[PDB]
Amino acid sequence: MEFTEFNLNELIREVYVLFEEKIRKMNIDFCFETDNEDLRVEADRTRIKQVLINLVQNAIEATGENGKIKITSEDMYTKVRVSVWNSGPPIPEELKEKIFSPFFTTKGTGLGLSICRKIIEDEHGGKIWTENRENGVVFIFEIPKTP
Repeated sequence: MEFTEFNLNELIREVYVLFEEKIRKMNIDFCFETDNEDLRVEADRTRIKQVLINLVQNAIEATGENGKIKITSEDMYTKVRVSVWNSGPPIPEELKEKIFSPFFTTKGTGLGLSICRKIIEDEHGGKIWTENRENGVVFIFEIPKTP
């Protein structure tokens, strides 16, 4: 694929801008925090953008009107971490892994998470997971700072 080194936080801002009207519309309380303004990562920018768009879209759909979304990005030395949290329904415990299967659907293509897992784990050698937190759900991914 096509790896470059870029400021991950500029990418997150780009994705926020794409969804700003929708977030505003829905009176969603959106927060983005980082612990390093220039959060440099070597990655396929287009592919990481796709992951972010998917996670943000899912967060907006799940949280609903007057909902809450928080994105955090963190520089951890040999890796960077992005967490996307929304208030909303929890992932059932029995579905914690299954929601990442390409065969997971809802009523109908799935939540995009199988391709997010492919991008994060297969394409970038990272990790992606979910936890139920604070009356909602976080999706977390980590990618190594360099392949």
